[PDB]
Order: sequence, then C-alpha cells, then structure tokens
Amino acid sequence: EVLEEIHPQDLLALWDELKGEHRYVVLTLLPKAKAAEVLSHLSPEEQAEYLKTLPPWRLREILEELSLDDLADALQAVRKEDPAYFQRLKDLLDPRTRAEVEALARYEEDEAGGLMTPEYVAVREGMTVEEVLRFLRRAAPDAETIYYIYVVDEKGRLKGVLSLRDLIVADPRTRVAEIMNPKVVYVRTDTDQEEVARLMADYDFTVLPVVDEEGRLVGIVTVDDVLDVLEAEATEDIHKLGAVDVPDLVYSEAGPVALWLARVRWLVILILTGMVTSSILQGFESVLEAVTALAFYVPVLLGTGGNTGNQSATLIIRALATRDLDLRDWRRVFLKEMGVGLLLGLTLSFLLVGKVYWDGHPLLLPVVGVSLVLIVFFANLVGAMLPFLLRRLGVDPALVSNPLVATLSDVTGLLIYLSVARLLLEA
Amino acid sequence: EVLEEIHPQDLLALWDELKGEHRYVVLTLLPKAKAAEVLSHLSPEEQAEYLKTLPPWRLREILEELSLDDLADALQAVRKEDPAYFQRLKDLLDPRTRAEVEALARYEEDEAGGLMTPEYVAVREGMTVEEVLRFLRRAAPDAETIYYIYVVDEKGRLKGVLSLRDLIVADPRTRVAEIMNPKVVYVRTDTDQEEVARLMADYDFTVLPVVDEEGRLVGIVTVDDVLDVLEAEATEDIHKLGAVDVPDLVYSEAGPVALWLARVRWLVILILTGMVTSSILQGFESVLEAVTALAFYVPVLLGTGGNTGNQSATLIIRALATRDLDLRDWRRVFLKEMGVGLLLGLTLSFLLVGKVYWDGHPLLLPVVGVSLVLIVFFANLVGAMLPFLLRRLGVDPALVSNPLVATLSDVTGLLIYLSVARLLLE
Ligand SMILES: Nc1ncnc2c1ncn2[C@@H]1O[C@H](COP(=O)(O)OP(=O)(O)OP(=O)(O)O)[C@@H](O)[C@H]1O
Ligand SMILES: Nc1ncnc2c1ncn2[C@@H]1O[C@H](COP(=O)(O)OP(=O)(O)OP(=O)(O)O)[C@@H](O)[C@H]1O
Ligand SMILES: [Mg+2]
Ligand SMILES: [Mg+2]
Ligand SMILES: [Mg+2]
Ligand SMILES: [Mg+2]
Ligand SMILES: [Mg+2]
Ligand SMILES: [Mg+2]
Ligand SMILES: [Mg+2]
Ligand SMILES: [Mg+2]
Ligand SMILES: [Mg+2]
Ligand SMILES: [Mg+2]
Ligand SMILES: [Mg+2]
Ligand SMILES: [Mg+2]
Ligand SMILES: [Mg+2]
Repeated sequence: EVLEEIHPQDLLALWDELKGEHRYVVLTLLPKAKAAEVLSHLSPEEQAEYLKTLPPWRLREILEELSLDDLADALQAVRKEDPAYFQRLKDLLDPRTRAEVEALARYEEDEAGGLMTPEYVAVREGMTVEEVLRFLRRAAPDAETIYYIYVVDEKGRLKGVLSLRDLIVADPRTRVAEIMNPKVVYVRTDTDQEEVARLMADYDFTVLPVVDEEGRLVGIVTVDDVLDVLEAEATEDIHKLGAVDVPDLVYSEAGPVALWLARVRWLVILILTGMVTSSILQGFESVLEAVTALAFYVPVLLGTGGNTGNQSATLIIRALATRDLDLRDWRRVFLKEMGVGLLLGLTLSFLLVGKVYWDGHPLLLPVVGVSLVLIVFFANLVGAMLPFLLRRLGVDPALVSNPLVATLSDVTGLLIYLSVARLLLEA
Repeated sequence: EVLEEIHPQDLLALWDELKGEHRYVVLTLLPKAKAAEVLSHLSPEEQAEYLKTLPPWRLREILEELSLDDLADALQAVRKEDPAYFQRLKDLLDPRTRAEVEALARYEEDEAGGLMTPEYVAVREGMTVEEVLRFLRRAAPDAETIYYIYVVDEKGRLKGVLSLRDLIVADPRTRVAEIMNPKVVYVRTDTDQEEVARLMADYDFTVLPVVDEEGRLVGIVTVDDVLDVLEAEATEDIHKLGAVDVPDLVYSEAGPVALWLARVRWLVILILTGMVTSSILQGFESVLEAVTALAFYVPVLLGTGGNTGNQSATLIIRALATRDLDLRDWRRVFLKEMGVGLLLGLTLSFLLVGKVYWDGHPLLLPVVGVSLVLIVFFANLVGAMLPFLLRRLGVDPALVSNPLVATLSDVTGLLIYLSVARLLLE
C-alpha cells in the first residue's frame, strides 16, 4: 500500500523522533532504494552503527544500491570506527564496484575526489547528437546525471562539455564538436572542498568535472553535495569564531567529556594571556593605591573595547571568507575602518563620561573618557588586522575568535588605561 | 573582439580591481548577454548606479537580455534608492516583460515569491512524451530550465512533476500522466527564503515550484539563487554573532558612516550594560578598599566567564540554526553543559590559583579560585541558555551575540566575585 507511496525524507524527518526498534524495522522493510537513500542522509556514527546492526543480505542490497560517493563515505566512517569489520563489510561487494570504491576511498574527504562520483556520462568528440542520445537512453540507468555530458580525448582528459538542452535543440545529424564547449570549467582531485563550493556557486553550475593529476576526467561533483559542504564549512567557521576547536562536532550526539576537551583547549590558551593582565595590574599598584575610582572603570572600558574588537574581527573574517576582501586590500581597509573607530569612540565616550560625571568623579572624567576613546579606537583596529596577519601567515582567520580578541583587548585595554592614568597623574 | 572571448565570471573577478570610469566603459561596451549577467551578479547599489548612469539604449538592451528574477531584483534596488527612475527605467521595458516584472516586485524579496522566475516549462497531462519533447524544443529558447516539466490543470493548479530524463528514457508513445509524479513537493509564495533553502538542500532538488493559496503555479526557484541565499543567510547569522545588525552588509562598498550606524546601535546597548558594572564596583568600594590583590585579579575572572559563555552560546546557537536541536531539548542541555561547566571551571581554576599563589599573593587563594569555578560554570550556563529563550519569543536567537554574552558575563561575574569577597572577607 503505502510502502510504495512514502518518500524517504518523511522517514528522515520522523527519524529524530522514533524508537530504535521500529527504526531498524523501517530500514529492513522499505524498497531497496528508499532505505538506501534514508541511510544516505544520516550521520556517519549512525551509519556505521546500522551497517553493523543490519543483516548481510540487506547489507548487500543497500551497498549495491548506493551512489559511489555516498558509499565510499559510509565505508570510510566504518574504517575510522571499526577497521576490521570495515574490511569484512567490504567483502560483500562486487569486483568492479569494490574496485571503484577502493579507488575512491583513497581520495581525501575534504577534497574534490572525496566529493566526486565516477558515474559521469562521457563521450568521445566524434559522435553526433543522435548517437549521444541513443547512448543516453541505453546508459541512463548507471548514471548520476545525464543532464551534462563531458567530451573526452582518447586518453581521458577534458576536451569539451555539453548541455542536454543543447542536444535536444540541436540538429541530430550535427557532430558534437560543432556544438560543444571547449572552455571547460573544472576542479582537480586535490582541490579543496570549499574551492569547489566557490567555483560551483560562481559559475552557476550543477555538475563540476573532477580531473586527475594528469587531467584525465575521473569523476564529477554535484551541487547537492556541495550545499551540505557549504553548511559544513559555515558551521566550522561559526564554531571556531566561538573559540571551540573541533571541525565536525554534533552537539546532540557528543558526551560531556569531548565537549570538555574541545572547549578546555582554547579556554586554557586564552586564560594564560588572561593572567598577563593580572601581572600587568600588579606593577601599576602605585597609581591604583592612589586613586581608587580608576578600578571602578576597568571593566566597562575593557569589555566595551572587546566588544568593538569582536565587531571588526567578525566583520572582516566574513568579508575574507565570502572572498569579498583580498590580502592586498589590507592597507586600503585600514584607513576605512580607522575613522569609524574614532567615531565609535567619541560617541561611546560621550555616554560613559556622562556617567562618570554622574558617578560623581568629575576629576578623572577625562582620564576615563580619553581612555575609552583610545581603547575603542585601538581594539577596533586590532580586530581588523589580526585576520589579515594570519592570512599573510597562512592560517585560518576564523581562529581569530571573539574570545581571543576579548582577552587581547583586555590586555591592551589595561595597558592603555593604566598608562593613561599614570601619565595624567604626573600632571 | 578578443575582448569578447572572456567569461563573465573572470571579468567579475577583476571588477574589484577596476576604476569607476573603467568599470562604466566595460559594462557599457560588452555583448548584451555578458553585460547583463555581469550586472546581474553585482550588488544592488552599483547595480542601480549603472542602471542610472548607463545610456538609455544600452540600459534598454541590458534590461531586456536580463533574466526576470534578476530584472525584478535590479528594478527593486533602483526602487529602494530612487522611486522615479525606477518607473522611468521600466518605461523602457516591453509589456510582456514589464507585466511579469510588476507581478514579481509585489512579493517580498526575502520570500519565495521574491527570488522566483516565471520562465518555467509547464505541460498538461494530456500529452505524450513525444508531444512534450516537441514542446521543449519549441519553448526552450525562453525558459530558465527545461529539465523539470510541470503538469497542471484546466484552472491552473499543480498536478505533478516530470524530469526530462524520465521523458528521454520513456517510449514516446507513452501518455504523460503515466510517468509523472503527483507527489510533487512545492513551496508557497509567502514562504521564507531560509525555508526554501532548507527544502532544496534536503531533497537534493534543483528547482522548486512556487504556488499561491489556491495551489496554482506562479513560478520556479533555481538552486544557484538558493545557494547565494544560503551564503547570505549564513553571513547574516554570523554578523549577528558579532553584534552587527544589518541584513545584507557588504563591507567592501559600505561607507564609514554606514559601518558606523550598523555597529553603533548594539555597541551602545552594550556600553549601557557596562555602566552597571561600574556602579556594581562602586557600591562594593567598602569591601574593595580592604584588599588590592582582589582588584588585581578581576579582568581574568570576568574575561574567562565571558569566554566560556561565548563558547556555549556559539555551540547552541549554531545547533539551533542547523535544526540539530529543538526548543524542547533545552532541559537536557541544562544538564549536559552543567557538568561540563563544572569540569571546565575546576581545570581552569587549578591553573589560575597556580598564579594566585605564585604572583605573590598567597593571602587567600579561594576568594579567586572558587570564584573562577562559579563564574566559569554560571557564564557557561547563561551563554548556553540565552538563545533558547530568545528563540521561544519568536526572536532570531542569533541576537545572543558574543559581545553580549561577554558583557553579561562582566556583570554576573562581578556580582559572583565581589559577593564571594564580601563573605570570605567577613
Ligand atoms: N564544467 C563546465 N565548464 C564549462 N561550461 C559548462 C560546464 N558545465 C556546464 N557548462 C555550460 O553551461 C551550460 C549548461 O547548460 P544548461 O542548458 O544547463 O544552461 P541553461 O542556463 O539552462 O541554458 P543555456 O545553456 O542556453 O544558457 C552549457 O552551455 C554548457 O556549455
Ligand atoms: N518538486 C518535486 N517534487 C517531487 N518529486 C520531484 C520534484 N522534482 C523532481 N522530482 C523527481 O525527482 C526526479 C528527478 O529526475 P532527475 O533525472 O533530475 O534525477 P537524477 O538523480 O538525475 O536521476 P534519477 O531520477 O534516475 O534518480 C524525477 O523522477 C522527479 O519525478
Ligand atoms: Mg577545511
Ligand atoms: Mg566523500
Ligand atoms: Mg552564483
Ligand atoms: Mg546565471
Ligand atoms: Mg551525491
Ligand atoms: Mg573556512
Ligand atoms: Mg571582555
Ligand atoms: Mg535565476
Ligand atoms: Mg530573514
Ligand atoms: Mg529577488
Ligand atoms: Mg542534501
Ligand atoms: Mg541523491
Ligand atoms: Mg538566521
């Protein structure tokens, strides 16, 4: 009845809200393909778990009816988790498929190769519209998408590319080279995952032709895998911008121990440079014993400075991820931001001073006030550069976390504030 | 002519590296397709700028050879900026085109109606595969995509969906409604772009069918525009993480004044949160004049709380926007982080007391160390649980920014520490 009706992703939606037993049952009963796609959009931890739990006949069925990219991904999860049983689970494949999948597992999960699938539709440059169409009816079962057609030489590498729409409008006796496009856009096996995401999103494509170290066409990447690549990447960016450092972390499926590792690393690294502020506070105990109101304005200056630093840092980190800004821009950016910080200072200060005056200390009112303008102005700029610096260093700018800049602006904040206190105390 | 072999992407790459005059003359001298695609992938502001500056004739060609969701958008930008040259410009638009543009501009640009095209191919079920391929070859020059054909009824409603592959592999004599799909997942007009993005990212689709209340087909949504939507929606989410609050900010073309605005609002909110920290010290001046090592150790605790809260806040906000956590999960989380917030404290404390002892103030380590465990733990929990609440109010929980969590950790941290100092000094 409904077994033929339902669409896997209804089962994918209800998956987060269903008991283990019945789940298992739903993997076993479905038509082969629908179970296969339901397993396809699952977590590698879960994937491994089920490829362990399920019967070897259904194992055969799923493994057989799973696109090669997604297969190799699954098998890879089982290699990392349980190596021996990965090999044993690999003993249930057929020769040609086992072989293609082995040649795919060798690619890197972050590179085109590990995004790519070898079931492209490839033709030689000397057929005709009609020939390619005949081939397309007879070759459409074993293909990921018959929508774009790649034209190759005698040896493997890209020559031309070809829209299905193009053939369908083309005069069936016309040869393909007369209607193909030789300026083919493509990635490499080693190309980083986000470079594919970028290229694909730039050119407004939906299949990108991975080539090998020699140029020979060896796979393709589809935009559908790229979207969850994108989401992966944006999520990594957000995560370490929050100074947590684990690339693939699912919050719902992780124990307090792992969270503790991931957070405690950078929490620690930052807490040390949090101690330097204590020892810096130690050596300025003469201007601090003398006037106490000084201490009554340390948090507000520090925290507001860190805030501003966050703002700039993030506002640039995106603009570098979004590829909106290049390294060579740094100089030009500097000035552009600088003025802003000035205006952010004055304004903020106008508030803080109106409170310093209201706190009842109209004496150090300009110590606080001027300090706040100086702190805003500098923290801001610190925020702007740190990414640029890391770029010329060859490091991920998203490592410039909001908390790192918070602690740094705490240090600079205190130095500015206390030296300004000292200098104005000499008056 | 050799200046006409180049791909518009290439030229868009060198756009940031070209002077205004130069920009204008390249955009004014290209092939219609090229010109209009180039202009199609720019920001609204120089979009509208060049729609204004360009010559009435070239703006007429560009306007024409432009796609219709894109024409809609560009017109909409000139519409935001300058209301008159909007209709003056679209007075160059032909009625068949213009009418469509009219019908598109009415929908809200962050909704599905706002990023849809009407150049889609729809065929009635009473065809045969033969007749539909006939229709495809004959209707292909004006379509956005002929890979998904949409079967409808006499009054216009949606009835089902065909892939061109299903046609191509089907025996041409076959009736259409035989190989079609009546279980066609669609998207409504008022729908949020973000939801659209979610759908198309789930189903591994590339087109989506837009509908009215009645269920009639009004247009389709492409994956490319949904993919720029995804990038936007994201980049907005993370700006919101840095207390910057403008929907689509582009830093490289925003002036010092605009950056100023954007930031000034929340930066101001947060400084008016700090004044409280000032007064909170001020009313504890009595307990604070006794010990100075006390004040020597404040930026460390406060900043640490701010950080822990920053981490938790981030994790949970991300897991919210990713739909990996539901509003009802919060209770679980309150426990989950709890222990963690404890574990992080102790460890960070074992090191902190390490200096409190070493820095020359063995006087009383607990007033600091304990205060660290409490502040780390508490800030952690707060940052962890502010997005939940902000989400249960029908507010974007990406508003729980890292400077906000920091500044709240400044306040709470301070109350924690100076109360612990009041008790352990007495
Ligand atoms: N990897 C690639 N490198 C270069 N060109 C490509 C690549 N992939 C696809 N193309 C090109 O993109 C187009 C894809 O055709 P498709 O019909 O999907 O485009 P369209 O926008 O629907 O219609 P039209 O091609 O008429 O604009 C083809 O013209 C083809 O030349
Ligand atoms: N909006 C939609 N709602 C429901 N189903 C759809 C929708 N759009 C497309 N489909 C279904 O998805 C399939 C898309 O066909 P297409 O050839 O593009 O897929 P493919 O992955 O290339 O190959 P295959 O269809 O053989 O898996 C079609 O069979 C179509 O019926
Ligand atoms: Mg990476
Ligand atoms: Mg892979
Ligand atoms: Mg694009
Ligand atoms: Mg386009
Ligand atoms: Mg795939
Ligand atoms: Mg990144
Ligand atoms: Mg701070
Ligand atoms: Mg479009
Ligand atoms: Mg929105
Ligand atoms: Mg729009
Ligand atoms: Mg998907
Ligand atoms: Mg798929
Ligand atoms: Mg959002």
